Amino acid sequence: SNAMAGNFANARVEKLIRQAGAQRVSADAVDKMNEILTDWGKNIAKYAVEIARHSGRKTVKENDIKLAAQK
Amino acid sequence: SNAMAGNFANARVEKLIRQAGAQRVSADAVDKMNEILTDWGKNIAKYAVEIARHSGRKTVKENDIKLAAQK
Amino acid sequence: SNAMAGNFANARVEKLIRQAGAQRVSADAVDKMNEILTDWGKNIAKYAVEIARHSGRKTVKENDIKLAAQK
Amino acid sequence: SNAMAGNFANARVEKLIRQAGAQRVSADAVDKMNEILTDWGKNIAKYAVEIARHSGRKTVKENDIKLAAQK
Amino acid sequence: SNAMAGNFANARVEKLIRQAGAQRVSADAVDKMNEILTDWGKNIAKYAVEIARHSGRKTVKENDIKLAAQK
Amino acid sequence: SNAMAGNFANARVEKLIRQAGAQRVSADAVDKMNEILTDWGKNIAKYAVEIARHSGRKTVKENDIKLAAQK
Amino acid sequence: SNAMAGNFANARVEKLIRQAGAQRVSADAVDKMNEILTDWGKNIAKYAVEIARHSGRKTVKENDIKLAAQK
Amino acid sequence: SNAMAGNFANARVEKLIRQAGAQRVSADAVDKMNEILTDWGKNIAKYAVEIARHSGRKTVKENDIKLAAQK
Amino acid sequence: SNAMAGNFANARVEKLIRQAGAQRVSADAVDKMNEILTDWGKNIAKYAVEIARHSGRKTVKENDIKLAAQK
Amino acid sequence: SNAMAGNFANARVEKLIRQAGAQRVSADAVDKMNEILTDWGKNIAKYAVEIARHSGRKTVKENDIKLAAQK
Amino acid sequence: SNAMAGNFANARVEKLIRQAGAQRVSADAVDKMNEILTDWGKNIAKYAVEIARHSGRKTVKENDIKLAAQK
Amino acid sequence: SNAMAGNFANARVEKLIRQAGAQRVSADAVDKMNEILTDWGKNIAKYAVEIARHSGRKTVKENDIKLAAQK
DNA sequence: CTGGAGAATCCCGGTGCCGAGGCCGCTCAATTGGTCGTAGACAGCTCTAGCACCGCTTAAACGCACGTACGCGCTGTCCCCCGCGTTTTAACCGCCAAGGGGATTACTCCCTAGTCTCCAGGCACGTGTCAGATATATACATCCTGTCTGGAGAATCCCGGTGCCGAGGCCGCTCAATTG
DNA sequence: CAATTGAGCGGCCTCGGCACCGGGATTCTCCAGACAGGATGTATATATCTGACACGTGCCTGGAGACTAGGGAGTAATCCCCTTGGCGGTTAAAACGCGGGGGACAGCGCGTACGTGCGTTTAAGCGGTGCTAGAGCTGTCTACGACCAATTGAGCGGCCTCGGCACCGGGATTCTCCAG
Repeated sequence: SNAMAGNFANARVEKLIRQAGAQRVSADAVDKMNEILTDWGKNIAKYAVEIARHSGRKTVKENDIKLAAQK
Repeated sequence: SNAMAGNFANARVEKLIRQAGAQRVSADAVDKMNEILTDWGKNIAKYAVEIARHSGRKTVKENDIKLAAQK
Repeated sequence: SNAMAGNFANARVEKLIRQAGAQRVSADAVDKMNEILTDWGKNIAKYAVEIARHSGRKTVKENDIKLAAQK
Repeated sequence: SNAMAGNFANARVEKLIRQAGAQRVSADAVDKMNEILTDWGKNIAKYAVEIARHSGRKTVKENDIKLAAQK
Repeated sequence: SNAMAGNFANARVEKLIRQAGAQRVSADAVDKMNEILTDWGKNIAKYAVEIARHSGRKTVKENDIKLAAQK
Repeated sequence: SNAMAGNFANARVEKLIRQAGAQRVSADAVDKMNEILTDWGKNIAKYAVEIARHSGRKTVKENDIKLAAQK
Repeated sequence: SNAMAGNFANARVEKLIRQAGAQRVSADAVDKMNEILTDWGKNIAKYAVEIARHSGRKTVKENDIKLAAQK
Repeated sequence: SNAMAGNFANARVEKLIRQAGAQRVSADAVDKMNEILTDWGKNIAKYAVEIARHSGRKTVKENDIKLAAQK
Repeated sequence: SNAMAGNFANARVEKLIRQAGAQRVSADAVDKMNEILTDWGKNIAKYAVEIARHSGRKTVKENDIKLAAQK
Repeated sequence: SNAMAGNFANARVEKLIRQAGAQRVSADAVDKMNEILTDWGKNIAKYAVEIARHSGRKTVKENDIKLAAQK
Repeated sequence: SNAMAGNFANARVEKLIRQAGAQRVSADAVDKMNEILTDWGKNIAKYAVEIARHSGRKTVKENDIKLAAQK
Repeated sequence: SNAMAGNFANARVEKLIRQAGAQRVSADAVDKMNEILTDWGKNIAKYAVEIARHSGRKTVKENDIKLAAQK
């Protein structure tokens, strides 16, 4: 569902909320968490791609992701 | 791989980095991004579960996720 | 002085710094500590008010302050 | 009340919670907020006193409070 | 009052300003806030309708509002 | 519905989207627009309350809302 | 020079400034204009890619560029 | 193609849209983006030339481009 | 009234609306016209001051106002 | 001076240019700004009078000025 | 150099970049940092001047700068 | 004064606030603005130094400052 | 077309800023001498644009069903009117503290020579990519009931005056601590 | 070491923080009722892993470019010392926001019905890959044009001072705009 807004599988975002200690989880909470992870992940990935390319490279590497998350 | 450290499918974290504009993506960058999403998602989910339970409820809902992300 | 920036009495912020072990205390240090306590207290109080209201209540209670400080 | 645990006047901690937007405030919430401000203020003041004395001075100044809060 | 300029109920725009922390609220401030919300909401809604129709649809959906607000 | 997340009446947010030119409007789009108006209105109202109080006043006035929207 | 900051050829950005009526053009003005075109073009292209993908397509088309420029 | 309407090389406008994240790019989208960059660049360059000449100079400099873009 | 929002005398803004052909003029229309003239005049004056200073001068002159209005 | 060309008091148009940041202001710049405000204000007022009369009214109101400025 | 674009002394902007940990610093990086500080400082100062004047004062004070930076 | 907290000359921070339009400027406002510029400049410079070193270089360059400010 | 009432009008008073004059000096313009950095002309390596070929991605076509619009239901709300007091604004004194001034300094900006180091080119290894199969964990019903939401009523305890001490803030004198 | 700066100790008197009663509305508790999350079971479209390919990265090498260090002259930042403009208390009295009470209107909801958006396939666009040729963008070197820096003169903007023009403000009146 809403594949542009939530990138990840719903069954995996639900597993994450239930391992955080949830006794029950609403389907709307799984969709909201999926959207919040996707928006935040997209911000880090966009900045890591600019760091890769400033470095002089086509390939995104572990160090570019690590530096972009620290911003 | 490393299912406690990276919760999401690697093929979906790779798709996110390539839609951010990546020309090529290292497997270590996919693993690092998966770990960074998992650690941040776990922090929000743990706090949303405490908001649900303070409210008086067993169920995590959309509003608890929304309030926990705003913290 | 500066009642929007420093909420607390200066004589009480000075007593706190002198019980921390200060041999002498500058008036600018009392004003800076008052401002730092006020800015941090305002952040916790604003979030505790959103927790009260999510809970369904007009009244801020001890548990809302306790949960907001743990954020 | 509890002058070692809450350093500030209760009427001033209550004013802070009501300017954060509180419609009503419990006396236990005023006491809990006073305790949380006091414990956090004491940690900063104790470290600022060690910075003053490392610097070679008896007087706590604005810059020592500012550096201790940034820790 | 002024139903083209302020779309929302005045009692609901006043409630929003008082939950933001207002001790008292002028009727002109309620009218100005209503106008500012209406002008900004109309800009987002007009652009979301063009996104719906570019997509090939008569119906405005959640994703069109979300994409129009991000512009 | 979701009265903390959407402050305004749904029938009034729907009227706004249909006067922007919408042929049809999804209930999720009405809820998303209500949330986006509420989050943006809350940011302006919180800053207008700080301008009122810096000015030396308990009352939020038209000029404080106007200055806060221009920020 | 500075291929991440200025995307276009300098000889083509210089031709544009001289057809605007310039009698002489500084090399720093050619570099500044190249950077300003690149930053603005990147903003439009990033938003057109999100419109393409909301539409359900991998391909950026003329209508997505046209709608993104009108934002 | 259409050298008065699109000033820049098509291969460079295509590279810009693909680094914005495009999976595929239509030739009409490359032509439309080239035209939109050219029309906007011409407006800034024409105004920067009037600023140069008001200043008393034949040469367009970095500061004239910077001031014209801020208009 | 509202001297920051309306800069000009109300009796002079009213004379302007009545010479435009108005049979009667509301006091709120005089206040709205005063605000609209003030906001637009402030935008031109701020840009004319930057043109004066780019030119190398402390004095705003007729040519700086004329160039700023043409922007 | 030139009361048909500049409607406003010169002392008030000068105050506006000096609050925009002017260190010094030429009398010709005050006259040019007065003329530019008068010509633009007359265009809005003439159109607001036609909106009032289309509406069926002799009185120019706040909403007619607001709609005429948005044209 | 470029005194409208970079307000501060270059020797002081260079000292700041070298205390941030720089082993070597390019003269173009000192000029770019000076410009970025100047543009951001000008935005805060312009808004603090509007807060001073809304308050009813000719003098910019510490509290106006503090409130303008928090915007 | 306070050379660790305010890096820039006070006469240059005062000139910036007076060109923003200030009729008068308090010495405490000059000190507060100097501190706010220094804290923000230090954050950008520290991150630009990490970008330089990730790139493989000892020298901070214009592009590293530009990328660090965009974070 | 008709009734009822906000509110723009026309009048009169008085006072506050607009406008005009005269005087003083900072500021903008012109003029000159050297220099930075532009325009012109020339060689060659580069990346642009243009066929030709292959297939991924697209735009229609149409057939189930998700979820919208129209209609009609109650009652939960907002908007309006009145009475009451608090908050704000305007007018007046008195003291910080910004302003404008002159003098001496520190630290800035520019020119220098010496060389560390960032860029460019040509190389060999690492590894991300593209295509193919396997099987697993995802998403979508379906049936059940656990949980959350309401609704109504005790009663807890926070809001709202109250009087009165407590202690926070201010001023002045002093010499200990900090700065240079 | 020397000589300020400004924090400490002191004495008076205000603001405002505290503790005490009363009134009451917000909160919690106890059932009833219906969403909607959970658990089971299926079909399948994903994610994962392989293996063969070659493009991209990292290495080592050389050359020039631009940063570092060192010196000098000039300057603008800083620091008193003085003047006074203006920020801030004090206050007295309208302005208008709060609070309580009524009443219709419009927002929410529940059902019904069919419109339309999503899904599955089809055929043909047309974008991607690949190679070739060449007209561009680039970099150099040359030299002179025009920009910047320093100066001098005068013009016009800034400051102050008058006085009177007109903007602002009631107050009584009736037009006219809003409702129905």
